[PDB]
Amino acid sequence: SNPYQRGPNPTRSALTADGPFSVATYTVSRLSVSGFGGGVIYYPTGTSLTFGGIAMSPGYTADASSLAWLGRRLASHGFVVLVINTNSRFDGPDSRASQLSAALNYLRTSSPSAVRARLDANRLAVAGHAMGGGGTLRIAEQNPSLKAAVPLTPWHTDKTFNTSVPVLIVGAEADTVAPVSQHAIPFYQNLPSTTPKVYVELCNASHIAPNSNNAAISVYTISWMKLWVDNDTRYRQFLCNVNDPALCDFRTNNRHCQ
Ligand SMILES: O=C(O)c1ccc(C(=O)OCCCCOC(=O)c2ccc(C(=O)O)cc2)cc1
Ligand SMILES: [Ca+2]
Repeated sequence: SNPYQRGPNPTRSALTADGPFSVATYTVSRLSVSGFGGGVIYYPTGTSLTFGGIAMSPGYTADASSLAWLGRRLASHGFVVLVINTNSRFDGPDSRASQLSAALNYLRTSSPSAVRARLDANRLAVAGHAMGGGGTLRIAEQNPSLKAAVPLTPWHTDKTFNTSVPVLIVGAEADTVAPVSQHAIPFYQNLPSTTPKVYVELCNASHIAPNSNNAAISVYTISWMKLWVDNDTRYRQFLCNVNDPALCDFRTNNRHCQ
């Protein structure tokens, strides 16, 4: 019934490991593109199907390798994922939004034949770590066609974003770089009350929790992307009536459960 539905019915344990699809990679060289610093595309292979696309930005000082595990994880559950490198490692959050915009335009219009064949360019979303998560919030305000935004331990001087793009924010309890009380939580609270939004806080987690295999980040990022990029309501079960002992905070307006 849902033409975008991919993969077997999910279970929580299946969302903590790589998923049903084999993954190929394509390296986007810095010299080959303008507007961002290249990156790595993770995309499903061994299939004739098409999938939604995700542009993902790393944080301050970081490069695409800091989110390689998550690019591969998401792609293996049925997505085309472009993890960008930035023009400069010291670009700020709004600059990272601009480079996510360029990466999405690249995916739509100039990506390789092998990627385009697996991509439904009508269904795009964004995610990002730290300053990259700040960029995710900015681009969500500018591009209302985006299906979802997932800021991970986000950082931004702007605390106020107006978007109707559904947002799930992951905060890290022990984050000293982007403290949840000054970044993640104000981001969540100042989003419109009419926008479907979720905030989860990982117990004991550090600012660098997004940079390596993390079960909770896997579960919530996959499920939010599935729900909104694919209209796949089978993933509501992991986002609704949540009782997760990995979390030390959870806030929502519960607009995503029906
Ligand atoms: O993402 C992370 O993992 C992360 C985030 C923050 C820090 C941090 O210690 O922040 C204070 C020092 C840097 C401030 O950087 C800017 O304010 C800025 C503003 C605009 C631009 C621009 O491109 O115009 C560039 C840079 C460390 C790591
Ligand atoms: Ca603002």
